[PDB]
Amino acid sequence: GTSNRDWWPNQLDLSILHRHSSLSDPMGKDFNYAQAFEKLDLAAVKRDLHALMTTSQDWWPADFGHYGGLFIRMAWHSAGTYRTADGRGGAGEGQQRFAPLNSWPDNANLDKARRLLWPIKQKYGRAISWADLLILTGNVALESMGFKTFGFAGGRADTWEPEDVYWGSEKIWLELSGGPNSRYSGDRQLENPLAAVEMGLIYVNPEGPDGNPDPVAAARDIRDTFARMAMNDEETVALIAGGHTFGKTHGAGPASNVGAEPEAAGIEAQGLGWKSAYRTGKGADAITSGLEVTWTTTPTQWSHNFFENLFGYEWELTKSPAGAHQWVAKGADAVIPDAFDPSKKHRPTMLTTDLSLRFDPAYEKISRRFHENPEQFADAFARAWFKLTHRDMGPRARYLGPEVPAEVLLWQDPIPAVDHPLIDAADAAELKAKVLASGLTVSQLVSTAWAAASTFRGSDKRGGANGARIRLAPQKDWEANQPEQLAAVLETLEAIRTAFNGAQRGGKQVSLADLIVLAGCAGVEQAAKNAGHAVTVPFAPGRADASQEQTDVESMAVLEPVADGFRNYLKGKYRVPAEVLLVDKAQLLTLSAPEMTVLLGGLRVLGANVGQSRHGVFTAREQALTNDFFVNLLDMGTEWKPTAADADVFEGRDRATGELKWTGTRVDLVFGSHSQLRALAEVYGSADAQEKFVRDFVAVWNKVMNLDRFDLA
Amino acid sequence: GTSNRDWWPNQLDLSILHRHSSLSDPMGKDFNYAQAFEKLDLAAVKRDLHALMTTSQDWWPADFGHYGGLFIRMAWHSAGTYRTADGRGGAGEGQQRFAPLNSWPDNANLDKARRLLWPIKQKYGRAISWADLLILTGNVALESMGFKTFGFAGGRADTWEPEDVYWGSEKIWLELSGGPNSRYSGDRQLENPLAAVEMGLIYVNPEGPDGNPDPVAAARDIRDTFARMAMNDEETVALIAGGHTFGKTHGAGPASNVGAEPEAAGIEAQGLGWKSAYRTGKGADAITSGLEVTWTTTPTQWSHNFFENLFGYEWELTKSPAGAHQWVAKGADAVIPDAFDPSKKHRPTMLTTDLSLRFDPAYEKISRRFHENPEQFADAFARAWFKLTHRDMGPRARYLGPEVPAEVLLWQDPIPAVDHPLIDAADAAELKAKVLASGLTVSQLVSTAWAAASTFRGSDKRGGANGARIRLAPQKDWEANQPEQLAAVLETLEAIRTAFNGAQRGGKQVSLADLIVLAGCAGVEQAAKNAGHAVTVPFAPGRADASQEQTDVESMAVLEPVADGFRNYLKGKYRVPAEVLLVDKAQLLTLSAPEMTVLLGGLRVLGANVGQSRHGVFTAREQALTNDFFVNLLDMGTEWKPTAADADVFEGRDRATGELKWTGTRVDLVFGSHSQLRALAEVYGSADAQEKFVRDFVAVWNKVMNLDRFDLA
Ligand code: HEM
Ligand code: HEM
Ligand SMILES: [Cl-]
Ligand SMILES: [Cl-]
Ligand code: NA
Ligand code: NA
Repeated sequence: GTSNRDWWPNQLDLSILHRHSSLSDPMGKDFNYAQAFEKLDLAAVKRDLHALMTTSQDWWPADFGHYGGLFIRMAWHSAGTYRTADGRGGAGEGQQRFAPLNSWPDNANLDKARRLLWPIKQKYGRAISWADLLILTGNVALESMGFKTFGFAGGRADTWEPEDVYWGSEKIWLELSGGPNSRYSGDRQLENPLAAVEMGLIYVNPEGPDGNPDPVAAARDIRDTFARMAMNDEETVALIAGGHTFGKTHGAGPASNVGAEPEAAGIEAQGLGWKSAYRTGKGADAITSGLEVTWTTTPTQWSHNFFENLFGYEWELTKSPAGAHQWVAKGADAVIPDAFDPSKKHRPTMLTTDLSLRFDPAYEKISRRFHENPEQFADAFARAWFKLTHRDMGPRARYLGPEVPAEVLLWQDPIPAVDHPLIDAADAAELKAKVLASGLTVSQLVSTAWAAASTFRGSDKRGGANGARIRLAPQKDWEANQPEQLAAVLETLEAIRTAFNGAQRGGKQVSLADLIVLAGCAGVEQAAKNAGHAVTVPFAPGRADASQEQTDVESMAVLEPVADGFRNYLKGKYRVPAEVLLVDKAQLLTLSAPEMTVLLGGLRVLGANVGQSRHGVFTAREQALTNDFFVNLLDMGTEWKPTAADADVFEGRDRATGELKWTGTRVDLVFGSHSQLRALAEVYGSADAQEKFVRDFVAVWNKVMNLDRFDLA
Repeated sequence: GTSNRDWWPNQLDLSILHRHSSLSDPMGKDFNYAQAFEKLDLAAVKRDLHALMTTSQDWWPADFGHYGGLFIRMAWHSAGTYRTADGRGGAGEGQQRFAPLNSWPDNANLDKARRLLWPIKQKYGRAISWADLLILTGNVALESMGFKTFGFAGGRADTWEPEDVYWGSEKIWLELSGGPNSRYSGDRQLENPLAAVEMGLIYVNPEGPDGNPDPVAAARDIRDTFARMAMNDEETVALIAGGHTFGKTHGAGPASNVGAEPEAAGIEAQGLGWKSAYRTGKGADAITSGLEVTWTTTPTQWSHNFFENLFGYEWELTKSPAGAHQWVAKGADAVIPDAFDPSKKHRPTMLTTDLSLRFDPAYEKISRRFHENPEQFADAFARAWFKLTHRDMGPRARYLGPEVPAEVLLWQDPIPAVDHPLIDAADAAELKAKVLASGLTVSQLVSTAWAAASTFRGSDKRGGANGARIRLAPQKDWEANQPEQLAAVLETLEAIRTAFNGAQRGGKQVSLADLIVLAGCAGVEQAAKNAGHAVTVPFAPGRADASQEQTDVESMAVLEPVADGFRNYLKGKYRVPAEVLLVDKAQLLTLSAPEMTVLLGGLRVLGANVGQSRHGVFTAREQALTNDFFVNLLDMGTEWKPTAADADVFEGRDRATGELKWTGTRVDLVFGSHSQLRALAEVYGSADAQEKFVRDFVAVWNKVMNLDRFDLA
């Protein structure tokens, strides 16, 4: 079937905005996973998981009699797709069980691990999501083997279709760098938003960079990819050495014996893949990565033997049975157990990337400290494991169940508890009135609240207006946020806040986070009044103010909007057209195409644009809430041409006279060009639409204001 | 950006089942277009449309001062994509305004026509859909030019994204036959379900078949394509000669002057395309098809001049200014007006396909009759125009407004009015009890009601259980319907109906159509009781019984299921895998993926399979309504292998013993293979799911039973 994507491969793709519809969801409209989980007997699940670790199935027999290593690998890969640059990937949606992740080469034989979990999934049904179960299983594996974890939170609801993620442009699995779709340029600079060195890997190549087995150069790739997954040097060392305390790799024979990945396998495979023709195809004969390394003398028990071996031996380069580069301690005795034959023992082996921990100078210092102080190693690993597996779960308010750690961690962007009565409706009306009486304009109000609320991204549920981090470094100095205008608004709102709070009885006070939002609501209400319409914008108090000391400035950098079509803002020049970056931002904001369309056209006429640019301001009543953007954008009396100065700026002129009416960017004019977006613009630009426009604008404005309010979930 | 389709181009595509979600729809959940239209002042709209016809806009100046030709073409293109094989295409969704139809080469410059209608669309907003407006505008054009139409019905709700239709496999627009993706094979046999001779055409090539200007061989293509669009010879001659009474073609210069189609055009084109560098690029200089023909002496007025010219001259082959083959009248005077210069006149011209109407023997007889009896021509053209533009609208119950023709037409598959009191709840309970007492089995009951209801297709809203057409030719004889078993069920139900009806007072009676569905409900109820569950299946009376004379047997043939996965039925061998045909049927039934999943797994255990096949009957309690299909399908204790005899049949054996447990087809096993369908199967196969399965099964069963119930809409 030839499709639209075939005829018009560069048209904008809206389908990413209508994924996750109620149509694809098997659960009822009212199903609430947190309610279900909260009644799960979690202790019972963990007991069944503990029994499972040592109950070998003949179709994928357990190494050493214990599946714990396999399950730790499964849970680390579930979490290990995460990229800080956009928040996408991670364990939070259980996406390892969908394409393409289920079939990535680095996820080979994790289809077996997931299948081992079906009996338990089936037993507990909807009360434990696959997403939660993958992580819980890795915790239970660690615990069964003697390792004390830092805790566990439930609350990852299942999803029902693949997410749309840019994983790279390569068309070949595992393509080495330098090809026609290379993700590298310059001096080994990996393109944003990617966080892996090759298509279909989690982070790095275990043999070394593009297969070159140099521990020192491998360490460069480790550091860069782990940083792109939000982990620093100490977390990276602790995670790699911790994970490789357990289990083993699989490379018993040549990789050519391994068949089709799950998405390519025959229907009789029933969702499994990588069927191998090497001997029995499993167990002693397993082939997964092609490497054949067992790190420690007790692969089913927590120990400090990884570092004992790494530092205690001198290493030499060798080849696995599948021909991959790996390292062996030739002076060692045969002290490592065989996974299936109690009469065999093996010498210590390591991957190139394990030796990175010793031969990179900065990693060596850390590894040495963990070697000498294994209690420090255990604590670091427990903390990093928790971070790894929860990094995309959002605010602590989403965390469910009896094992949530009480310690509040800086990475969580924590929000202080609220310990005082909240403003009520009358108080909100009084504050709206004071804000409007202060002289702050509709534009200032709308822009400030937008700036605060629109850092949210649903990919990892970071950002949003809770915390009032807009007043802190680095958000207060972001170019998009108009730092000097922003400072003047915040000073005025802070004086209003101080006056109101000082006049109260009995502990009632308003947060600046809440007042910034409410003030935005007042601006929207005044804009509707300017247009002749009385509306009330809904407002939910309860946000709290975070301190600068509770705010990791470097972690906050990835939230900076460098492209924000809702404010007609582009920080620099990008390869990707601005309209594509608008849809990407809409997706992060969890907006449908209709919601994107209404929100943009209202923001334009409210004066939300950065720098007060006239681009897309297609109204002669700026700061009134009307459908003017749509009516003027769709007026065929106006003809549009790119300017000589800038091909991405357009002049709209009267078709009969030539007089200049408007200017616009690609983001403005896409609404008049794309056949689906123009059909939406039409609805809002019709003569019957004034009420609908205002209603829908208020609804989406309020949705954006509440994106991080999991305390009301 | 590499996607799943790139890695796994053959994996089954479910996205077609989640199109048209509430996410992509700008209107509220509760918007009811029928109610909006019913309040529209249709007469006011028609007045504005009449004024438009001669209000020429300088960006696309009106030929002869009158847009009527352009608009008739527009409306006939809107309706002209329709295929009887699947009911897809047609005017009923307003898909002309979306990709790919907006950019088909045969729809060149209809972007201009649609833009001329924006001011009227805008004025009346949601109360007139684009879909309705395109057809209305064609009617008004006819009326403005002196032709009285047969009528008009509103009610075509707008859609908000492209439909997924198979339009062919060619990768080149207008590719001639015999290429790598040829839609032809054999003795010019066009592949089902296609109804056009080339990719991007409505029906045929106006120069002739593959560009060869032979009117006789063009006639063969016209007859075949028009038959695939539900039109016979008389309707075809009436439509072509009727349409070509008006207007003109556009080919003033070489086609290389025309640039990008709308989906490929720059953003500044604002939704238009085909911009031409030939002289002014419009009006007297327009280029659309490349042909330059004006048919009649009065192109803006209804006349009998088409047939006067066709028969009154001999025709000579010639070339347009763009190089296309066309015909000119030998020896004629310059009697045809120029569209823009009152001092110029031109000789009569014709397309190859117009000369088909004279040189094909069967068409010549009809054309001669219309030539001698122009009142017969006018009435046939009115009737065919109405059919053309309403053929995909469904039952008469959907038709809205004050211009709906009262005459009931055979093509509408008409249902007689109900003129008597309906059965009530007590009576329904009495009939269900009589059905269960008769000895009919759960399997017979469920199979019969499935067979009757599952002929519905949402593409053209034909089919369904209303009418009791299952008892008439040809449905009673369809292989899928198990004609001999069907006849024994219908005999028993007809005896029950006669006895019930005979015992009533006061005119109350039950139709056989209702009893077939009620009886299916009884079977589902009994199945639930067999499983130990108390269930009540909803039932809405009011279907009536159609007669054989109200049932066009040839038109009914395209509704025959040759593949019905829900009955594990495949009539023969097809190129397309059975699972792909299952998703196609689910799409015609308007089902989501979850609904398709639950319905199939219930049907399997209820005994709905054709021929009582054991394929997919994964239960030891056949005719009990349980989730057994899912629990047994997902049992990893069972291993699946294709049989030696047939690669599309599989054996499921106990993995440890080798004993045979089950057999299944691809339709059955795709639910344990495809990663999205497997995730749905898992929900229904969990230990907490028996009640959800029953409740979701009853809901989808009832949905299918009511698909054609537009009298309750
Ligand atoms: C530089 C980072 C990493 C590299 C290149 C890497 C590479 C690999 C490879 C190639 C295997 C063998 C796959 C097989 O053949 O079965 C694997 C196994 C494993 N990895 Fe990693 N790893 C990395 C980091 C991690 C981390 C962060 C963890 C967990 C905290 C993890 C835990 C494990 C475990 C437990 C296994 C054993 C699997 C089994 O027993 O079946 N690794 N690693
Ligand atoms: C064999 C079937 C048909 C063929 C091959 C065909 C071919 C064409 C072509 C090539 C044009 C010229 C496009 C352009 O250059 O502007 C056209 C114009 C037109 N056709 Fe057809 N036609 C067919 C049937 C129909 C039917 C069924 C109708 C309506 C009932 C129709 C009504 C018109 C009208 C009104 C125009 C004039 C457009 C204008 O004035 O701008 N034709 N036809
Ligand atoms: Cl994701
Ligand atoms: Cl369609
Ligand atoms: Na994420
Ligand atoms: Na259709």
